[PDB]
Amino acid sequence: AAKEVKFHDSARERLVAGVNLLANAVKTTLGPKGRNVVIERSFGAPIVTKDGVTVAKEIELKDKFENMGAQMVKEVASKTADVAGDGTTTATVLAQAIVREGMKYVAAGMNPMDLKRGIDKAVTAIVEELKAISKPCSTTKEIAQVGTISANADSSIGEIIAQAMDKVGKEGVITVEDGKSLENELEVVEGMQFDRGYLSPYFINNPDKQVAVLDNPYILLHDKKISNIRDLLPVLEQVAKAGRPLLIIAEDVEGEALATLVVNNLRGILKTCAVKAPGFGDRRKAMLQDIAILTGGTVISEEVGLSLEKATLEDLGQAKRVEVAKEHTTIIDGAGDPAKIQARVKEIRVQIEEATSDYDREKLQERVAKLAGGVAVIKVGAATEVEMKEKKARVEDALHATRAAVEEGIVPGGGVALLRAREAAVAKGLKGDNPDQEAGIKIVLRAVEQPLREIVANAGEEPSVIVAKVLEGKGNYGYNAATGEFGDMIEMGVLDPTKVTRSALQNAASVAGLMLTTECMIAEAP
Amino acid sequence: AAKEVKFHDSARERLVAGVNLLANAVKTTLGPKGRNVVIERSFGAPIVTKDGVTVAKEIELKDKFENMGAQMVKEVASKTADVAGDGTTTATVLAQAIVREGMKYVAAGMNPMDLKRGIDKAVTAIVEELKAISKPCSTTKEIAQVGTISANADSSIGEIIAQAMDKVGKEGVITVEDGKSLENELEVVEGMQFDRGYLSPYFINNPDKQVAVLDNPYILLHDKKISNIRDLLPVLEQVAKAGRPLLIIAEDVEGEALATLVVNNLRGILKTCAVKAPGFGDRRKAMLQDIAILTGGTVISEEVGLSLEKATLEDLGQAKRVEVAKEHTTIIDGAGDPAKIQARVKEIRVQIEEATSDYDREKLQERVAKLAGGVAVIKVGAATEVEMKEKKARVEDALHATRAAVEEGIVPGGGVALLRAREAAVAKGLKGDNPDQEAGIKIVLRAVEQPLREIVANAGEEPSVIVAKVLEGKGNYGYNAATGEFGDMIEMGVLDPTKVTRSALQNAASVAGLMLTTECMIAEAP
Amino acid sequence: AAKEVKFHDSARERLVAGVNLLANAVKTTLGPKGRNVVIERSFGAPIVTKDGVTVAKEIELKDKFENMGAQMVKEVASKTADVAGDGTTTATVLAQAIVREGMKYVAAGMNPMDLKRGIDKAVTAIVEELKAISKPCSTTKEIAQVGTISANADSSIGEIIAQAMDKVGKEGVITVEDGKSLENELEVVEGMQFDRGYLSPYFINNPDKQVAVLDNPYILLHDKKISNIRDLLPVLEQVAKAGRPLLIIAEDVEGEALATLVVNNLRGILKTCAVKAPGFGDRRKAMLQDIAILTGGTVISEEVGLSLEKATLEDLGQAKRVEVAKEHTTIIDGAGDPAKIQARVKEIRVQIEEATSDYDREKLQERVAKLAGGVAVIKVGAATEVEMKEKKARVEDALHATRAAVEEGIVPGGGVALLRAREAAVAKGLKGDNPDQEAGIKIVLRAVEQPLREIVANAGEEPSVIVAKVLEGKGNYGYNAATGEFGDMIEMGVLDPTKVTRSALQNAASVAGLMLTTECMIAEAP
Repeated sequence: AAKEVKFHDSARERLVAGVNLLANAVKTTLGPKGRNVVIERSFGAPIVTKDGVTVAKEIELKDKFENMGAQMVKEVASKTADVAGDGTTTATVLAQAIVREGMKYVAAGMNPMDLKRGIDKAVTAIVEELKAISKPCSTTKEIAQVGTISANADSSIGEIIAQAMDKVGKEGVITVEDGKSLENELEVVEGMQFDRGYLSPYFINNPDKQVAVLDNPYILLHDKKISNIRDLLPVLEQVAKAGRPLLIIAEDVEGEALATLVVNNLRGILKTCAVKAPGFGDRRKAMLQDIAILTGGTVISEEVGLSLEKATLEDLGQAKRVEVAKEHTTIIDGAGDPAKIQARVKEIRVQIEEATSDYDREKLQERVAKLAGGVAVIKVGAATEVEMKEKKARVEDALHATRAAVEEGIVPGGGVALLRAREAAVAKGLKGDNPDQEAGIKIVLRAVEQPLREIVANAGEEPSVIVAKVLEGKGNYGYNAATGEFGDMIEMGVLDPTKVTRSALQNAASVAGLMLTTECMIAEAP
Repeated sequence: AAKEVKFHDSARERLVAGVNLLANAVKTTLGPKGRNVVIERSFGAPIVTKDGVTVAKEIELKDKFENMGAQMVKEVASKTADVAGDGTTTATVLAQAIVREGMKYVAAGMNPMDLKRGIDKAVTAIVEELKAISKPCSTTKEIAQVGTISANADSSIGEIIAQAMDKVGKEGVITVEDGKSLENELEVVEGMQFDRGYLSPYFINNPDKQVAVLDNPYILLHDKKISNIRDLLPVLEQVAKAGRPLLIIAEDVEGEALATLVVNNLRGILKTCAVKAPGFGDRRKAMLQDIAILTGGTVISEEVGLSLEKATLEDLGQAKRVEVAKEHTTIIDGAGDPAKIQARVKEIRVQIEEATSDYDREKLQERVAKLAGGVAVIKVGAATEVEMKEKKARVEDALHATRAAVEEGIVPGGGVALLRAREAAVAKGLKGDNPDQEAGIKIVLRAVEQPLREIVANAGEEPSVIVAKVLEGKGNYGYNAATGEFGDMIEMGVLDPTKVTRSALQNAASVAGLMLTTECMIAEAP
Repeated sequence: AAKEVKFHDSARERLVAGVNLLANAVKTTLGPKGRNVVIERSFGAPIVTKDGVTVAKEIELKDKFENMGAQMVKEVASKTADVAGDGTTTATVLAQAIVREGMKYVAAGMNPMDLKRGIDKAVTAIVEELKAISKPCSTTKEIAQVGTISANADSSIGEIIAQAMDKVGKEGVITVEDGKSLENELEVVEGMQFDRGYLSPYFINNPDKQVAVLDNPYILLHDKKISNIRDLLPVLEQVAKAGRPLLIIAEDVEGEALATLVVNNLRGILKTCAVKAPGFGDRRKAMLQDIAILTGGTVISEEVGLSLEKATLEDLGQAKRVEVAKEHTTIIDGAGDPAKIQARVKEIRVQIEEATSDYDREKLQERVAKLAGGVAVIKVGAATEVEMKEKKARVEDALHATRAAVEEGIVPGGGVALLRAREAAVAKGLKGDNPDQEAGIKIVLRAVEQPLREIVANAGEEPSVIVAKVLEGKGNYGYNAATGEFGDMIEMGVLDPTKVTRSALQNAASVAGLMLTTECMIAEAP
């Protein structure tokens, strides 16, 4: 169709309008005293929320050229969120601040590329300083404290998180399942997680968690491509007559087969989910074999003398539960006997010494870890189903925060962390090779205080005086919007994982650079 | 689709326009002398009503941003109504008053979060005072008096309500059925009520009562999920050839099965209703087994060796009547023999001593109560079917009022209760930590007199002088809009259950806080 | 003609728009770093100014209803200025702040009369505190220091002001005349000043000083009314043939005589000025006789046997210079011989003992002071006429500041004085009898910080942090916008006379009360 093209300021200002309109809605839900945002529902009463994730997801504008910036900032915010579990509100606010300051200098005739380079230099310096301000958290007591703080002073959640992490590994897999009692419980079951997601968003069945969950399904293993629906019809018919859900692991599924699976999932004909097999090259067969032996199934392949047209339910693997997310899929309580699993673990461990390179050895070690480590399952316990729903979400959020916290430590939250990092970086000595790079540095130095300013503004106080008072303090000293007091932010349990702040700042800087160095904009004509 | 976003006052004023236009229609039907409201019907003569429930239900504004507050206030009013049986007119009026006063302060630059906190403090103090003003009602004479007052001086209704309550329990289950004579009658039949509602509004068949009623149905018990329509087709076919209605109790029904059941109910193919099985965890099986033994059926489960594909009418339970409300479902006159029911009652009572925790013991006690208590059935008796319809509704309203009254006592109605509570709370000493909290206190103190002011205004008198005269009196002294006289409001039998006023005030405060602390609004663009 | 009437908010908002449009222009010229304001001239290049007096004088709006508030605020600002010599910029800013805060509470339904009473109470408390914060200045060294500070560190101006004030009296009359050398000189000449101004603005001849100045004029003394032009034509003809200017002192002049004098002054036919004779009752004749003997003239009166139709130049008095201002007129170097003046001084001093009342004695003492004290004339000296023009204005401004300072002392300028007074008054305990009076108190407490906030904003810094830092200090500690430093405001020579701040605050409060308690507005229809 016909396109409409906008150049220079006439397009940068539309980007700015879009990002400003997205951020003005998102930032009202930032801080302990964040305001409410009312969102229309198609039917029934409007939904009111005070979290940035839901408000941002619903925001998309009428004008296409503003929607461009809105969606790019939303995408970078979601990229920040999915890897840290929080900060998408912070990332959008930081991006708005950086862009709003950057357009002032761009309109001043200053070089956009040098502005981008100065912004990158300042962000690199601030991130490098965050690695020093951050307090590490590796002791079980520290892990429990961080979990309790993230779970709103619920000590049981923190204790359960610590007990799951300290025996399965800080890099281990932890999942949450509804418990059978009032007290939370945990267990280790045979399972693994691999970095493969569902191939279509229609596969999801839990919009609240944005994941696909199947209960006691069959596992289909294939090492070749699947495009023809006929190639798996006799197997899916057996699965449907069996009545249990289906998880299909293949090299790829596309075309009429994928379309038919999507239609079946939408119509409720059969509960199906298809993901790409993990790894590539020769690692593909090893991954498929390990998954099959873990789920008790057999890989369907010509080299092993089986065909999908004749495959039966006996060849298929099975497990208690499989969770399919956007980036990774995990298997819970595979049907494989522990004896064969341990034998294969020993086989892989002795093949480790057969590695021809450090890359081979590290992949074999990853295989050993993903196979022998199992999956930690947290049985969240509470009195009622209504309390079940809330406690499960709280435990999941605490688990994500602890996973982020244990990797990079904790840092004074509420936006004080960025101020401390900025002051430390400036004291270290930060300069640009050009006056344009100097303005780029100034842009980030002014923008990194925006999260605290907006938290204070939503709290109702005057931003400038609070920011000045926070800057006059040193260390963990900061402002607590929940109570309005000044003191050690860590001591009151107001924390953010260093990963969250670092990722928010870096993604905001990236999107700000992209929409500062943008000179042309192409969109569909009205 | 395209979204339209409004910020700050530009959105708060639309919320206020919506709530004001909803309340201006609702409040005309408040008080003994409430005016009429004429509502268009799609065909035939317009319906005229003088009750707030029907007027509010019909209000759907054109502008989306006004319909926002309209539907939110309607939702909180309905939440007040469904738990107390009345006060949705009062709740809307109180919400309008609080929001209209709060906007004056918010426009004055006054802090919204502190306004919300002051409103919450004032509401908590007033509610705490209501617990002291309220006259308790627990004697059979008191119960009969409250029932008679709620039933417009019909002593037979009050006597029947008292006789149903005093032998089945103040927490027992009481239902109303059409009698076979002129005089009202009551009886106790084997049955139970559990907190599970219909899974779709299409299941209802009595729009007057907003409930689903099935006569002499079959009871289907399943402990697993149902999504495939094929899983229950051979059973529904047998039921259809039998001709009796079907009630399906399962863990959950969704997808094509639920869609087919909805289509069948709409088309009149088969009278069906599906509700979730009560409880969760191990309590699920106990609930299903108790329900099956009460209805004479058997639970379809793999652990017991039965499948729904082969289930027959013999395995299904049956009862004289089942009523499915939005929140709870009750079973009347189950087919289970009293001997086995009493044996299971003894089994549960001796398992009570086997409880590992107080939570286990209290759930076992709840099981004992819900099983052995049965269901009280009130046979409403009158001369004609036209009089049947009116008397049944009057008895149901009196039963709801008595249930609300017996829980929290009675309090002087006509809005005098809130004035007495406000005066007592102010005399106790009520203050805010900020001038903003003081304004929040003042907002509620001025708003809690709105119900009496509107009752008087609909009665035609001047609100201010009547309110002042009521305030000059003490105790139960107040204004009776029915006759225009002043005196002990309890003595003329103008009463409201304490639950009704408390819930109305609290829900109005909650919705007012939500629409005061609202800064952003997202709705579909035109 | 046709009138248009506006009521309530529809008129208060027009008042607010007018005062806001006046104050937004005026406040940009406030503070040491005040911005420039460019004003159109009818012909030639536009005039740029950075003083509030000129900007306010030129401001007059198109819409009549806004011009109402604009002109009332301008009138009260001019009333502040003419009695203190400065602060008309401060008064307008304070009035804008008070009104802008007051409309927030008025729109909140709060009682305007109680708001006005609370504003008056707060202003009274703050003014009472200013009488304690103010440092008195009565020593000659203090007077010289204040004069030097007001004259931009010109020690010669301060020394001359001190030498004029310490020998003629702190209540004495001091005037400025162009000198005959580089060094400033001072002298005492026979003269007096009385509180009578010119009867028409057309009499002025120095728009820069807004005064009427006549050089070596004739003095006409009459004790009766003058309306007929014929009554003084033979005298004005003699004066015109003489060629020297004319000053006419009479009970009153009106009608054709005043019109003819105005036309003659405009046409340049004759330099004339007419003022009312000072005093009333029997004091009128005493004033006229003293003025005549001071100027060497004779009073034209029937009781003394003279008529204005036959008056000659010999009867008229004369002096070196007369200055006619809006409120007062002064005579410099009267022709009366010092011997007769001293004899009349002794006569009045011995008549002092003849006074029948304390009021009579104090008026006789005022006569003695105004006659014997003479007039101090400052011969402002400098190199060039261009430097003459600037130095004369600087000396006049320093003289006005010293006159204001010596009466009520000095106080830390730059808006810190109002903050110190507010803090001291709040610590003393300030409360209102009503919540509306409490809001009225809060209005003034918030508004009195507006001058410092705007000085800082024009200086470019952030207002809130600077105000908070100033409040954290005590005593004379404050912010200096000239250099951006913090310290003792008095030590850096940034001062305001207590009269200036007190008058600005009181007049702003008065006009704010008038335009807060305004409910109707009448203006000419389009």
